Amino acid sequence: EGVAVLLCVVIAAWLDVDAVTRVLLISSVMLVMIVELLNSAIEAVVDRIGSEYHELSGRAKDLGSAAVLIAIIDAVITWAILLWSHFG
Amino acid sequence: VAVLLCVVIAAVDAVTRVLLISSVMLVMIVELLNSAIEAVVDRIGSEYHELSGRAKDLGSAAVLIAIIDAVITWAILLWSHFG
Amino acid sequence: AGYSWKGLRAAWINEAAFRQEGVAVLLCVVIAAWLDVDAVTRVLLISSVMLVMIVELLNSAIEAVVDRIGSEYHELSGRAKDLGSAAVLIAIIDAVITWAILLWSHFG
Ligand SMILES: CCCCCCC/C=C\CCCCCC(=O)OC[C@@H](O)CO
Ligand SMILES: CCCCCCC/C=C\CCCCCC(=O)OC[C@@H](O)CO
Ligand SMILES: CCCCCCC/C=C\CCCCCC(=O)OC[C@@H](O)CO
Ligand SMILES: CCCCCCC/C=C\CCCCCC(=O)OC[C@@H](O)CO
Ligand code: NA
Ligand code: NA
Ligand SMILES: [Zn+2]
Repeated sequence: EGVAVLLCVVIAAWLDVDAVTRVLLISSVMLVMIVELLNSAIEAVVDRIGSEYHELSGRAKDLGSAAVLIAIIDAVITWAILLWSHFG
Repeated sequence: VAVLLCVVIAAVDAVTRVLLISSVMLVMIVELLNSAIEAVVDRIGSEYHELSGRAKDLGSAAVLIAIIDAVITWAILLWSHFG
Repeated sequence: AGYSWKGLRAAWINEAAFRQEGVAVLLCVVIAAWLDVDAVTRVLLISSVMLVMIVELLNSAIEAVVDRIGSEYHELSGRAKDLGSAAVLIAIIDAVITWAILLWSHFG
């Protein structure tokens, strides 16, 4: 789970790109990790609310999962744009 | 909806394009995370318990900083672009 | 709904960790403005530290929700805070890595 992201970081450290590109490649996947952690925190909050009050939290989990997906899409796009301009 | 507006009018060099798009997409991400927190706080039945207005303020603040960051990003880049 | 400016001030007043990170952000932004770097590099130096503030605000929002329930420890409450704190940590690590790579490539 943190392997897949750290693996990308290693690749981004190996690719013959300039410093700016490397930062963008690395930061985009670290953002995915950040949003995944925040989403899992929200999921824990939802579960905590359910445990305490026996109440659902509406679309809280769906909204958090959508945040992760967008972060992932942002990462794919970033990598595509950069690594296609770098060579295509 | 005005995000996809920003994206298509960003579509300049590749690196700059990534920065313009990403700054706006970060706003989307943060807004979704803020909306998730809101869905918990304002859930059905929340009126019967202790309610964290603080949580919603903090989440809205995160959106504000994301937006401000996006403005600073576009301003610096576009000022570099023209003039 | 939430009040953003009210929220910013509340985070500052109530969270010592937010003030600590906030002053670090201000220092970095001032340095970023002072440094002789191109626009792209400047944007990255600034956005990377600003992300810490964004994530800390979200983390603090998460914390406020579970704390509102009660003071007594619950495993799910601890889990939520740990995950939120890990997110902030990764944002900070990312910021330092960004600064290290960009500054060293430009000036090293
Ligand atoms: C000094 C600002 C730090 C720079 C980073 C960007 C913004 C992050 C946080 C700013 C909100 C702080 C506002 C609250 C404040 O300082 O009021 C004064 C308070 O300390 C005394 O009662
Ligand atoms: C270039 C700066 C000069 C002008 C300063 C104007 C701003 C005045 C007050 C701003 C807020 C002070 C923040 C200090 C603070 O709370 O730090 C403590 C924190 O790091 C420890 O937990
Ligand atoms: C809290 C401040 C700590 C500063 C430590 C000492 C740093 C001295 C020089 C910085 C490294 C080289 C950067 C060069 C540079 O961008 O110059 C700035 C610009 O104003 C000149 O054209
Ligand atoms: C190419 C890599 C360059 C890296 C430069 C050296 C990095 C050394 C330390 C990195 C971590 C920075 C500080 C992280 C930290 O302790 O966070 C503080 C805590 O408040 C987090 O929640
Ligand atoms: Na990032
Ligand atoms: Na940005
Ligand atoms: Zn706290």
